[PDB]
Amino acid sequence: AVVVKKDFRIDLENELFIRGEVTLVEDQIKKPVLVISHGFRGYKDWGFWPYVAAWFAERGFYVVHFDFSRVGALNSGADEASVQKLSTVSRELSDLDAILSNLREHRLPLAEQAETERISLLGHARAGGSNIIFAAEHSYIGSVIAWNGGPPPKAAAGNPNPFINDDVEHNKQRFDTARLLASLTAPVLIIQGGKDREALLEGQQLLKEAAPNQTYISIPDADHSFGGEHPFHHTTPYLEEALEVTHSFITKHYL
Repeated sequence: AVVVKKDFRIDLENELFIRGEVTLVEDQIKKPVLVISHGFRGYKDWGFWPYVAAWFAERGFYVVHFDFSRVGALNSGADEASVQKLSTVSRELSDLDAILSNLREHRLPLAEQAETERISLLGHARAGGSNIIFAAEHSYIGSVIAWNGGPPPKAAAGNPNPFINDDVEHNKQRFDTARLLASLTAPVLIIQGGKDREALLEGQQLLKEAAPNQTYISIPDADHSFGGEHPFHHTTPYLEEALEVTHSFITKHYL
């Protein structure tokens, strides 16, 4: 019944780093892994993430959630250009490869309790898209769930961030989650709340039309955070729905 939380830090090139936590209920058996990715404006202690990590730990998962390295750079006093360059989708994918590599090499806390043959991803908002990319590109990711994201990462037209513009420009095919979802044979679930941006709803419709093989769940009255914005004093019906549906999807491998 006791949820334990273990901090870790992965040191990257230069002075970049990822701070994260392993969350689990200890016992004798190896537990399926859920790796969680926060959205563009998020961080591992934001909003619903502490609750969500503990929620999956109470249901028998070895949970990893973490600050993308742009977060650590910002908290370290990096200048605007530095944080901007670290804010690309390519950088998210690199950060994820570091997280997954440390996990799969059994370097994270309490590694003997992780079943790395059963790894799933959960990504929010823009990390919904990056997680689909990562899942499609790595055979060892067994399923992926996107919350209020999933459509291809966009540069708007010309973003305030020129590094994001160059990234999108040079990865048009690589980041095309419509193609990726259509050919990915592993189960993908996208959950979208109906009170989100109109452009995102249109993108989700296009994605569903491109990959009718995957699984799509609408929560019509839910907003971009399922109501779980900061600080998290209590859960909401929308977040509880998203969690139960996601849990059912991971464990059943289908709905």
